[PDB]
Amino acid sequence: RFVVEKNNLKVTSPDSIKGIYECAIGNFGVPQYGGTLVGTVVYPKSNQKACKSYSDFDISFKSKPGRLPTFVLIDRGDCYFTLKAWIAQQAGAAAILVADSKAEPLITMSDADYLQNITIPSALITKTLGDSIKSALSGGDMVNMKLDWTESVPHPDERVEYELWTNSNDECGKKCDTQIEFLKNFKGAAQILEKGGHTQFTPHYITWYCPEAFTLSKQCKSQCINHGRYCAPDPEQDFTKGYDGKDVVVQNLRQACVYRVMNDTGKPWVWWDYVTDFAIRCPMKEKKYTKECADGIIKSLGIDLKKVDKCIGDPEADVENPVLKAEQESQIGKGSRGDVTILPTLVVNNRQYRGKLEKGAVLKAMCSGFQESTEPAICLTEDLETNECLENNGGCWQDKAANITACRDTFRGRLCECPTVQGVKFVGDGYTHCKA
Amino acid sequence: RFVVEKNNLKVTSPDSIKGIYECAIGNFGVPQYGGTLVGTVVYPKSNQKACKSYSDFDISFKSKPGRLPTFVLIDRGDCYFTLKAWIAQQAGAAAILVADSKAEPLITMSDADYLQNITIPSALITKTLGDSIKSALSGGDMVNMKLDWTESVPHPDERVEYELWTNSNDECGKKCDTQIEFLKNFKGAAQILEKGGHTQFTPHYITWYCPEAFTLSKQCKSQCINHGRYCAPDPEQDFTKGYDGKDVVVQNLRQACVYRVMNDTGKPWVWWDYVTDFAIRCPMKEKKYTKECADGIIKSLGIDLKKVDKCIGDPEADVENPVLKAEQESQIGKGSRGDVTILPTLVVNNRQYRGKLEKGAVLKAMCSGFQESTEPAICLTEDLETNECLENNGGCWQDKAANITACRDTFRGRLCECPTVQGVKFVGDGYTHCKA
Amino acid sequence: RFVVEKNNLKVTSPDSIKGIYECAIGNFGVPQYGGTLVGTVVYPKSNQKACKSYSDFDISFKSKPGRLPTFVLIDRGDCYFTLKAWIAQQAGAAAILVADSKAEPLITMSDADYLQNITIPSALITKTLGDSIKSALSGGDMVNMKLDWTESVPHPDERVEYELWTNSNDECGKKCDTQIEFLKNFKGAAQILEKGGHTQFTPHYITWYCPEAFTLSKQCKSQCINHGRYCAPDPEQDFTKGYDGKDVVVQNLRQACVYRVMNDTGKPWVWWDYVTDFAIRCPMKEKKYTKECADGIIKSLGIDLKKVDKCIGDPEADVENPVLKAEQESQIGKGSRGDVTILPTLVVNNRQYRGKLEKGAVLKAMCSGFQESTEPAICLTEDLETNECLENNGGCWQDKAANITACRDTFRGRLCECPTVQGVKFVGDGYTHCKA
Ligand SMILES: *[C@@H]1O[C@H](CO)[C@@H](O[C@@H]2O[C@H](CO)[C@@H](O[C@@H]3O[C@H](CO)[C@@H](O)[C@H](O[C@H]4O[C@H](CO)[C@@H](O)[C@H](O)[C@@H]4O)[C@@H]3O)[C@H](O)[C@H]2NC(C)=O)[C@H](O)[C@H]1NC(C)=O
Ligand SMILES: *[C@@H]1O[C@H](CO)[C@@H](O[C@@H]2O[C@H](CO)[C@@H](O[C@@H]3O[C@H](CO)[C@@H](O)[C@H](O[C@H]4O[C@H](CO)[C@@H](O)[C@H](O)[C@@H]4O)[C@@H]3O)[C@H](O)[C@H]2NC(C)=O)[C@H](O)[C@H]1NC(C)=O
Ligand SMILES: *[C@@H]1O[C@H](CO)[C@@H](O[C@@H]2O[C@H](CO)[C@@H](O[C@@H]3O[C@H](CO)[C@@H](O)[C@H](O[C@H]4O[C@H](CO)[C@@H](O)[C@H](O)[C@@H]4O)[C@@H]3O)[C@H](O)[C@H]2NC(C)=O)[C@H](O)[C@H]1NC(C)=O
Ligand SMILES: *[C@@H]1O[C@H](CO)[C@@H](O)[C@H](O)[C@H]1NC(C)=O
Ligand SMILES: *[C@@H]1O[C@H](CO)[C@@H](O)[C@H](O)[C@H]1NC(C)=O
Ligand SMILES: *[C@@H]1O[C@H](CO)[C@@H](O)[C@H](O)[C@H]1NC(C)=O
Ligand SMILES: *[C@@H]1O[C@H](CO)[C@@H](O)[C@H](O)[C@H]1NC(C)=O
Ligand SMILES: *[C@@H]1O[C@H](CO)[C@@H](O)[C@H](O)[C@H]1NC(C)=O
Ligand SMILES: *[C@@H]1O[C@H](CO)[C@@H](O)[C@H](O)[C@H]1NC(C)=O
Repeated sequence: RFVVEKNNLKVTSPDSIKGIYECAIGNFGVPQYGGTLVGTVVYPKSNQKACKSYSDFDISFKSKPGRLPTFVLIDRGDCYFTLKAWIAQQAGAAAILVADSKAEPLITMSDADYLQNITIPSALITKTLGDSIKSALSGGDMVNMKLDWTESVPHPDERVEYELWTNSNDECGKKCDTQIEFLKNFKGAAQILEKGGHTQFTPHYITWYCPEAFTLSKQCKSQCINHGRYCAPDPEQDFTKGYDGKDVVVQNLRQACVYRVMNDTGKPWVWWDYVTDFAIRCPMKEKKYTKECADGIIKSLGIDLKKVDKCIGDPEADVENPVLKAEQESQIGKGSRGDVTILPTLVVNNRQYRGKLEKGAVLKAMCSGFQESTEPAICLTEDLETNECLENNGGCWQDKAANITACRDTFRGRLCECPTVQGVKFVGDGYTHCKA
Repeated sequence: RFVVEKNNLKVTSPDSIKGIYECAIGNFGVPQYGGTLVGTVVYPKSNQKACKSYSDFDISFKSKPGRLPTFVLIDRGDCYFTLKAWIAQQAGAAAILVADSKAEPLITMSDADYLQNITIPSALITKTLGDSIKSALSGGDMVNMKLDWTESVPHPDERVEYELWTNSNDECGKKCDTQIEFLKNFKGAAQILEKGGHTQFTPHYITWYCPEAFTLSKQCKSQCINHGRYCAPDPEQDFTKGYDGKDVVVQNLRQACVYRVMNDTGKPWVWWDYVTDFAIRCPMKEKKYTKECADGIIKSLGIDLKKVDKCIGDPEADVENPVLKAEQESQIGKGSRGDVTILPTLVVNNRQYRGKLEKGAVLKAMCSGFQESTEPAICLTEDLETNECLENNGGCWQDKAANITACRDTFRGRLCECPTVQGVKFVGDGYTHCKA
Repeated sequence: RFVVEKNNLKVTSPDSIKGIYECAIGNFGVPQYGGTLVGTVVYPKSNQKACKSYSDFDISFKSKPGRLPTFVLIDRGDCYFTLKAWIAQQAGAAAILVADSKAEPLITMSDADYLQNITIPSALITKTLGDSIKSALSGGDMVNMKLDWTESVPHPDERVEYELWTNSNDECGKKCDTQIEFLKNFKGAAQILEKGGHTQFTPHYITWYCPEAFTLSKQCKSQCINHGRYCAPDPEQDFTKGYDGKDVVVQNLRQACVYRVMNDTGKPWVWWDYVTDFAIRCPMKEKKYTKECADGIIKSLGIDLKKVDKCIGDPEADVENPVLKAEQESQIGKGSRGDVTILPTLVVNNRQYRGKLEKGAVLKAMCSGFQESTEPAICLTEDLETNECLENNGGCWQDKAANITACRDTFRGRLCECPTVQGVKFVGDGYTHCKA
């Protein structure tokens, strides 16, 4: 239960042992915010194991004004680490320093008890560093130290998982427009949530297969790919002028593949910047609902296109697409979640969501899974901007000769709107170009 | 308990019965957000009434990957509708389709029970449409359908009612200024609240009558109208230079009448745009506290002036004004509310309000009447703008030759401030004109 | 339990007793928001002491439409004031008027009981004014009055106290930058909190003393002042190029002294404007981390410099600094708070704070000490701007010949950024000058 950090521990005196040394800071007993604790150390005579209370041996630390905090050197073993910190904190100790009797610097080894009151930092030091202090304290030399935990303490091992089911269609009416306005408004929140490790978002899509009585029929050719293995209704429903379901299944699988690629590289928030820019740059009315326009966004955001077209695979082949198969399989009820039948469905913590699609409504439902003192900044009724403008200018237009870019980070996420220079509203096509 | 919607139901196959048909979607079991559910239908052999559990007859629906959802055709009668949906949802059904044995398409007919877990959509179809499916399922033809509830589910039948008591005076000190800053700041919130059906606001005003010992005295002539039937103190209290109480009673009755007219047409939020623009365009210091200036706002906002001057009636006649009589009557304690004596008094859900006049304080008090999963967007710590700019340009100045208007929708509501074009701050009188 | 206010009470009739008179409005029974209550008075025959229920003597006040509210004249004594208001409110009275039988106008004299339902205003009037009404009611003359409590009811006697421990160093890494971004972001919230009397903030700083074995050593000369009585580690830790701990102890003591001076004059929020402008105008990289640059901020904000340099005293003398002694003493555990060892430590209501340093996180922790219906505007999820721009232009640059200033009040507090005029972004050194 100790995370190893090298630059955290530093010794100021004695000068013979001065320097930076590695230590394994504890997960509990330290504050979330980063900081610094400077103090001296004391090695007790009795109860060096800290397995019993220090009041029995009449050992107190008695912090006084102007005095350096009293770090305690504890011999590892005979009792749990959390109990050692509790005994020292009762005596008034500022922090504990456990020296493992084992020589391995990497070894780092419970039940929910009354340990939340522990507020003193804990650390595990190498046996070499521990015995170096024991010798300095026996010679009459003070050992003054500095401890910089510094880490904001992410603790994102168990967070909130939300899965959204959407469609890339934009002409089906107000239902499709409500989702786009939601994705554009929720992008800024979801990005900072995933960047802070507070959320794990997985976008999902819905496809069906051609029935056996309709196999090779004309309706199965217009709405389905991979020989009728993955389907979707026609957007316009006119068919003669509509884009047909195939183009929808392709762009859905493309957006799913953009997530499959970015999730492996460690940037799933890029999926949000892709689907929002997809609705802005590649519409169906302008006939820009093509693969060429979609690949332009993939290139503008630095997304790897080879990994995407490989994830997509053959659009027309009797083989099965692994992502669309995993998506149709993801629709089946996996325990308490139940089956996913509705098209705009959101599932938070493996239980579905029926409230309104408002951003604040979705947020208020997600902040219920978080515990107190761990709620993110966004959850605590605080509004913040994104930070995508700093890399590749967010994939927005830019003129370095004038220190002027089309990128702008907002609460809705990065937006590549043409900038206004000297009062002149530049009119251009967002990132592709901008001109007065 | 079913709302009738025509375009919601559509049949894709068989082609002999394809088309859009009317259906009565259920109030419960459907999500608030709008969406689409595409699936096929199944007519059970036993328990067609859905009055008993399907596990007794060993009937399950067994949803599988890639399979269309399983709509169920239930014969109406012998049990309640909510119990039919509960039995099907246990078997894994996606939605139920009740076919009324009665031939009337309009007939649509409990106690609070464990029905909140019902999350499958419910619908009532005509007996013609129901028997058309029974014949298609007996011939061996699949019936694939699409159901678009789509409605955001307003459910505004029982909402929050708040009544505010104000005065149009603007020179009585800081007390009158605190109300105007409140009305200007709360306008944007109250408008979106009433537009979404979440609130019913009624503005109220306070008037007294001349005592019998003071009848026809000079003080009763300055402060009272309708031969001393409705009164108000002098604003300035100097009388010689003050506007006298009569002008206050007239403008109060005028603002009340603006609400009486707009409430009948279905736009009570216009009262907010009127009283805020009244404090901006018709002040007492500029001597614009006249009927002419007030009628200009009535014309700018498209308010019907005939219905207002009829509601006002004769300002000086021994007859009684019905609105001011209903207002003086509205002051009397009608149950738990008690009498309304304080001038800036707010009553929410027929119980008064003592907290501070801050917008967030008034909001937090109103969001207590709303239930969870039904709180409006404004209540859920989300800040949004209004939408009055789209009609008549909100009654603000506009130059179509430059695509430039003086209207601006904000969180405080529509505001007719002069726009800034090309860096040049146009200086003008708001809506009346604007010029660089 | 009555606050004396002169202009609150005014009499309209009879004309022989008309005028403004002093009265002692009650702390309870009145609303927080300011307003006005106009009504007539009634002196009961029996139970003039209001010590028994009015239903026994069959005395009711019976408010009717158009009728003036019924103020009650109660003789002081024989029972508590709160019980008198409760008896009158049951009879339907609008407000009570207690006339002290004692002739002193200043005398104004419990356990938590069921008195929260009391919503009628209460007031204590002089015996002269009380007997003047008794004579007017015996002669058959109506006494019409007006009562303007008006006060927002601050009640800031017992509020939230938060103490923050910071350091003026800006090159120690990200730990020092996290604090500055926090102080810049929290400045706007903390200022409005202290201005409304809702918070008492005391900034604190951490210093140590030179050990006896290190007295007069070179390391004690670089990090410590007053002959090694107050210390701090070197910022850069290089010493050869670092500013040395002495400069840090001096600027910390200077910032503490700026608070010690401003707290006595009644403007502790100026400390926030000082430390934020200190990080903007006097950095260490530009070598502006000098006393001269720091005194410029003291002069720009109108802070009294004599009281600051006196609080600082002799930077190098064997005497002890009273503020730094009170600061080192403030570090010791004073009850439930415990010792303060961590450098960025915040203590709210004498109990420490472990959550993240986010503004919303700190706010949510502070709003827990406030009771309901008394939470400030900032606490109730409402965002507001400051009001420092109105005095000395917030100590920002200004050009009166163009109505253009560099001051701007925001949610982060006053900021002296160069203004943009006619689209031209003026580039200057904030307040010191600004030019296109
Ligand atoms: C996006 O990429 C992330 C990369 O982190 C990925 O998250 C990872 O998912 C895997 C698979 O779900 C998680 O591994 C699971 O972790 C726990 C803890 O051990 C176990 O419950 C799981 O065991 C399963 O797999 C075992 C295989 O040995 C089986 O024996 C067992 O029966 C279970 O089936 C499983 O190991 C992993 O913890 C996360 N990691 C993080 C950091 O979240 C995510 O799934 C990717 N998403 C998509 C949509 O591709
Ligand atoms: C602004 O206009 C709206 C228009 O909707 C208006 O709201 C309506 O007010 C009326 C009158 O208060 C409401 O009707 C009431 O509804 C319930 C349900 O039936 C009943 O409690 C009431 O019965 C009363 O009236 C009966 C007359 O037959 C009496 O027999 C009975 O004893 C009661 O006195 C009454 O019918 C109506 O429901 C609302 N409608 C909506 C949609 O809110 C509002 O009052 C107008 N406001 C102003 C200030 O003019
Ligand atoms: C900033 O200036 C403000 C000015 O208001 C100042 O707040 C005041 O602090 C003093 C000292 O802490 C408070 O006085 C205390 O009040 C209560 C109520 O009576 C008592 O608990 C305290 O008694 C102490 O002092 C007595 C001296 O006679 C002793 O007999 C007793 O044992 C206690 O030690 C004490 O009187 C005062 O109430 C506040 N006032 C306000 C309005 O807050 C604040 O301390 C200054 N801060 C700094 C950092 O300089
Ligand atoms: C310990 O933390 C718990 C949290 O449940 C709290 O109730 C308790 O008062 C704390 N006790 C001490 C001594 O800090
Ligand atoms: C361009 O703008 C960036 C972003 O602030 C800034 O760091 C950089 O110095 C600027 N370059 C110029 C003004 O030449
Ligand atoms: C049904 O809803 C209630 C709401 O009170 C909830 O407590 C319960 O867990 C739900 N049960 C199921 C099976 O969904
Ligand atoms: C005027 O502005 C409106 C509002 O955006 C826009 O719809 C319209 O096309 C504009 N007309 C022009 C630029 O001629
Ligand atoms: C009095 O106030 C209390 C607050 O605890 C409330 O519960 C109660 O209903 C109120 N009673 C009346 C009669 O207003
Ligand atoms: C300067 O600006 C102030 C702040 O609004 C204003 O009160 C004043 O009238 C202005 N003076 C001018 C425009 O001469």
